[PDB]
Amino acid sequence: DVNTFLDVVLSRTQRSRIRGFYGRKVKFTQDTITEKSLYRCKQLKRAALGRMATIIKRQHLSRL
Repeated sequence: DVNTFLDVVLSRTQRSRIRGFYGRKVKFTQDTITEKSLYRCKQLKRAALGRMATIIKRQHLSRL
């Protein structure tokens, strides 16, 4: 499912400089999903995840 794929993408992603890394990690998570201050950086990364989650929410060949 789409939610399962997003969870798999999140699992795949899990498997100054820190602020840039957090944005890169969010971008890397978004790239994998698309292909298929620390608190401020985490909030920006969470916002990217939230935007991806909204996009994520938005048989015949086998039986032939």
